[PDB]
Amino acid sequence: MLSFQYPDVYRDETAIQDYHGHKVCDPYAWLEDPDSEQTKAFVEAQNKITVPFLEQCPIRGLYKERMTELYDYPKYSCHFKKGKRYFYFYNTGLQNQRVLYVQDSLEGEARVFLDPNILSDDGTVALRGYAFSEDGEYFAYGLSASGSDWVTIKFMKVDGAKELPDVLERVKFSCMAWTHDGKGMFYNAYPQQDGKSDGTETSTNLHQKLYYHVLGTDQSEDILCAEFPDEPKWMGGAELSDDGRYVLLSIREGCDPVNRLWYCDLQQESNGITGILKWVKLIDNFEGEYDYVTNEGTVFTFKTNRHSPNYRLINIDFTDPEESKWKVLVPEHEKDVLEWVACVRSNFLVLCYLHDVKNTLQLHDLATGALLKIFPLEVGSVVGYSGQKKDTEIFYQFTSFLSPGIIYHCDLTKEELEPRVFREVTVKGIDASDYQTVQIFYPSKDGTKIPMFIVHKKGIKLDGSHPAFLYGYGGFNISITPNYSVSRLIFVRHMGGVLAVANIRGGGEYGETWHKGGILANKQNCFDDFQCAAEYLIKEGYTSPKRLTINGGSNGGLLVATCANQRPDLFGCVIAQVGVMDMLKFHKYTIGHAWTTDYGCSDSKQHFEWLIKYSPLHNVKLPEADDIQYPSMLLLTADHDDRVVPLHSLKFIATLQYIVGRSRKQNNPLLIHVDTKAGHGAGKPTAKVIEEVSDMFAFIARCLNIDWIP
Repeated sequence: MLSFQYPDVYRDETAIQDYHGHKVCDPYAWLEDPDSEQTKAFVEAQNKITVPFLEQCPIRGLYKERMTELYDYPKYSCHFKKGKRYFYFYNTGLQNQRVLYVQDSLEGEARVFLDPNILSDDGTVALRGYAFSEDGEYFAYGLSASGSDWVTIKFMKVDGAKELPDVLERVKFSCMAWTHDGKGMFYNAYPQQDGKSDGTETSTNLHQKLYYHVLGTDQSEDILCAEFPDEPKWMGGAELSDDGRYVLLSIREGCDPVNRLWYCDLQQESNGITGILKWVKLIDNFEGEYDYVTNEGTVFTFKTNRHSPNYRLINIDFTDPEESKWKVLVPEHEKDVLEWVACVRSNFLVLCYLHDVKNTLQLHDLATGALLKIFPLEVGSVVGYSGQKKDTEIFYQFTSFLSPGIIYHCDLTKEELEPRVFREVTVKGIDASDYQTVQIFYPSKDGTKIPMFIVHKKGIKLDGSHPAFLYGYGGFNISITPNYSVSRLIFVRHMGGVLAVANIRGGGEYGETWHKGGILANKQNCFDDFQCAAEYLIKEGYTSPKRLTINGGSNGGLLVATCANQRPDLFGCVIAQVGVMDMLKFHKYTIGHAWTTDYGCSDSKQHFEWLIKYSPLHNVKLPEADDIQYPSMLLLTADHDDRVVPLHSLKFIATLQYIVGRSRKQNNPLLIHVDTKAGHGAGKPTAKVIEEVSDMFAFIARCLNIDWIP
């Protein structure tokens, strides 16, 4: 099978660093420089072997054609009202970017408001964040190029869709919040830095500040409103209260669901916004999360996890703010996680729960917290919502594994509430009734029961003969809930596969206790959980090791890479997308410092001892048994992934090819593809998405010798 040779890659045998008495050699440290001729030649030599391997077998073109056909369906966001007009996003099917539309009423003719597709030939300029003024008459929007996290904020007048001159640079991980006087907007920016700020650099991002931009001025005139010179990792995001009176400042340090909460009563400013605001430090620690829902005068409703790992709603009165005085408006549930809450039509709350990894949606009274109405849903996820305090209706979008989904609408001015289908699209080519979704709970090594969804053709025999695609993440309080993927459904229908999603620890599926079960000293639980999911699928006869593919992205790329090292015997194929692989150095680059809340940091001897045991870059080892080799492995990254700098995948593939690829017993390929004009994944154009999934499934098909089923 292997008709290519791995490139020669220089080993710097002098690169040796002491970590608390433990010496670590890093012979590919030079790949950390994205700008060197050496690194560019490495990337070119790797792509030169990967691309012909992926493109060689006809299955790729079959898969690409089917993906192009089946993914060509209309894609809508929820409608949302801003001032006098309605807006919604829409893609006719295959446009690189979805387009923002406007209409003057629900029954009115829609017109294009902002079309990002005309901003680049290849769809690589994308919207990243936006904010309407309170009256709906002005619009701020972020644009990102080539998939970078960096944003340029631009502005329009809504009436006539008129471009304005205002442009804000150095924006990253930013809030966007207009004062209700319409004068200007809060946002975040980073200080000037040496070298590039285009998404190809690795430079750490520190000293983010909060600024206020007055509409009609140059950015150089913007007011500095908050900064944390002694705390370089703090990030302060602003929002206005619904009544416009207060700026709420949520300060984060790292990725845990906690924040400080400070507020500024704008009426108490001496002469408007002219400098550092008179912040009142209501919650001045990082012990809990406080997510603003609404206020009524000085009584502020927050979603919190303070001594409530499944989350709850509390009211804090700014005039009596001691914790013993807080009122518990909606108490914590014993198992169900309160995922998010919105206030709509003055005195309603919309609460979205996660119950065994499925969403539910409820309407409650603001004054008492009492349940008023259940909005019924099929098994799946709520992935979109609209309805703010001054609005009198809600829209919400539902999706699941087998349906592209449904947008529902409810007029909350009616005495008897009746949610109704507003938009529904069906994909012809996939008959949902041919398939089933099951949820099972399997025991991990320590006995903990882990949820797993399995999607497969009805009536299959559990004889171990089916290819399987097992997905996980496991970190950052992220819950992996049902979602519609045509790409995975083509694997089911046209490659005879079984899909599985394991809700391993580290996620948010059972609240903060689930999250803490997969972090820090307990990160190995994630890997144990995922290996046990694979063992379940095999024992129960869905698949066999030689037919099993595992996949994950980002923290999920770490998951599958560590699993390949720890249990190479368990997997046929591993696809790691944009993965963090050097666990000793991840904190040095871009925003990597923020991830230490889940992983720890190698500057601590205690944390080093955890990290070294699972870091993918540091645990590449030939399997001891003669009959065991590494699975086929594909790493996917891109040259503007400034979220997870691509050096992670470059150093890891060099290591895999040297330690494992040189061994005579290794016949499964170990490959990387580095894309151009792309980043971590947000904003990726349709054309690139299609190529990426065609690559993934071609790699699976070729490595496992799976026939296409027309």
